Amino acid sequence: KKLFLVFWWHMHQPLYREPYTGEYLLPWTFFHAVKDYYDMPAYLKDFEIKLNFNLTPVLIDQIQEYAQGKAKDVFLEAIRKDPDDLEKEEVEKLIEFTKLNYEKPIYRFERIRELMNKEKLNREELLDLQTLNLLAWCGRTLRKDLKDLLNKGRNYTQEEKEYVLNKYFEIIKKTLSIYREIKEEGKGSVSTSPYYHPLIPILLNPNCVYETTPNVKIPDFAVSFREDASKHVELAKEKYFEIFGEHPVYMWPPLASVSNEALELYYEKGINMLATDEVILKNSVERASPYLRYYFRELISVFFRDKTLSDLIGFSYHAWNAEDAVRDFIGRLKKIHESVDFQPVVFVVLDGENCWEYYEENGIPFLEKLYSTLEKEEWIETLTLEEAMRKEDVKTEVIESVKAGTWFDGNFLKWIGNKEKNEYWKILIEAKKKAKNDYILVAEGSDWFWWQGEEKAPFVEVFDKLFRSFVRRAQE
Ligand SMILES: OC[C@H]1O[C@H](O[C@H]2[C@H](O)[C@@H](O)[C@@H](O[C@H]3[C@H](O)[C@@H](O)[C@@H](O[C@H]4[C@H](O)[C@@H](O)[C@@H](O[C@H]5[C@H](O)[C@@H](O)[C@@H](O)O[C@@H]5CO)O[C@@H]4CO)O[C@@H]3CO)O[C@@H]2CO)[C@H](O)[C@@H](O)[C@@H]1O
Ligand SMILES: OC[C@H]1O[C@H](O[C@H]2[C@H](O)[C@@H](O)[C@@H](O[C@H]3[C@H](O)[C@@H](O)[C@@H](O[C@H]4[C@H](O)[C@@H](O)[C@@H](O)O[C@@H]4CO)O[C@@H]3CO)O[C@@H]2CO)[C@H](O)[C@@H](O)[C@@H]1O
Repeated sequence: KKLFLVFWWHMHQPLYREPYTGEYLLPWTFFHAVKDYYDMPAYLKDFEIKLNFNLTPVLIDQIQEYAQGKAKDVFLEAIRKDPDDLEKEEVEKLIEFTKLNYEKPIYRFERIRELMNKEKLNREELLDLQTLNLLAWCGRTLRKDLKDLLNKGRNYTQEEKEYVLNKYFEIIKKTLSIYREIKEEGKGSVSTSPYYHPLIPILLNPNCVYETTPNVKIPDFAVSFREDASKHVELAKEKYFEIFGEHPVYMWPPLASVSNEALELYYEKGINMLATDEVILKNSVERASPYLRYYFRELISVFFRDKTLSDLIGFSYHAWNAEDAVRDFIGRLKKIHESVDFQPVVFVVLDGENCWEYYEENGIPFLEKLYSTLEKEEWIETLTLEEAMRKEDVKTEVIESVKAGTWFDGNFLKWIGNKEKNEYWKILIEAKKKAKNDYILVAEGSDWFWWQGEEKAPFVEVFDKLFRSFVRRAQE
């Protein structure tokens, strides 16, 4: 009797490229590419297990632009310059960026502490601030090559900074290739999502928000978004075909978000399998075991992630000693294995790039130990998505209806239903009536609604500028 374990690491960034200037207004695609997007699948070169990945098409577009030397990244321009040439505004943004990240373990450099305690920075100090901000985001692969620079800790030169930037762009240039390689080698499946990561259930039927939050107030959706929902899926299929030369048969629904109409759309577009969240299972089905392969209306296969295991990796284990977090994780899998009489399928699904910066050494001790341990367990078999879809010796059940929601409490309240978030939907509704191009699709991405109407925070006003610029461009 085996336990089947399926990791599905989801990778996404919203479009940071302002449409009128072409400038990338935040550097997060660059920093996660150098730190996570190459290195997460690259673990498969060193560990003989299966790991799966989701890449959103909008993320792929941006990785391609950086790899081509085309991305004008305003924050990275401030890192690259000699400090004698830094604008006052650029020094302020470098300091604000450092303060935003200062408590994360990847920023654990004594020199950063000294610099943030200084009243004014000279050129030598600013070079250290620029270079240490770069080095903080070093991925696993380059942490071996750049160990001497990482350990130097201070007194960085412009030449060393440029050397680091050159190595980082080499990683970016190899990033889409490593996803293709591990797919071609059978070491993992690669999925995609509807193109700009929207909330498909809302686009298809905004009234589905009342299924979990009947008392919510939403704007007047006086225009149809149903064709846009189809377009996000169709354009993603085309991007997937451009990258991999096949059409996809599985997709990750953004924010695990499903509804009856969304599941029907995925099936109509040729998707045979997806996963979603355990809370939606509990809201929809009586006997909510997350360890079965479900068939929605006997048409599309659906797995529900184990929320507890997914949340331990995402939120708990960054603060544990790596060996003890791995022992806890394996121990919980053993309890699942002993609790059921069939072979359970355990989906662990979460963002693949956002939790590691809170772990010691960017999660490398934890993941190396976790993967090395899984390599050895006879009663655990890690699976690709294709293998999970086809596995015959697993338990199955039919589901006839789901309650629409997301992986945030099984409802939509982080994206709609308060005054500020509703204002974004009102804007989008009005612009859709006059839309002329696919920037209306960019503006449908979930990220804009997520950041809106929350407690003020550094750089989050950039998301508002991007959203509104895409809305404006969509009508021209
Ligand atoms: O205490 C306040 C607040 O602090 C922290 O929030 C701040 C972060 O610490 C800080 O890092 C910064 O967050 C950045 C983030 O680092 C950056 O990478 C970018 O985030 C991207 C994700 O990287 C990307 O994967 C994608 O995330 C999606 C994800 O794909 C999807 O599955 C799902 O989980 O929703 C996510 C959000 O849509 O996109 C986002 C960008 O949309 O940008 C972030 C904002 O600049 O700034 C944070 C706030 O200032 C804590 O993390 C937070 O819990 C605390 O409340
Ligand atoms: O408090 C600041 C914290 O920042 C870090 O939290 C990160 C996680 O590490 C990332 O993994 C990601 O979290 C995602 C998460 O991956 C995804 O599962 C989803 O989380 C759901 C959650 O499963 C569900 O139980 C419920 O609580 O709703 C959540 C929200 O929809 O979405 C998360 C948010 O994008 O990002 C968060 C914040 O970026 C760090 O781990 C924290 O400990 C740190 O203190």
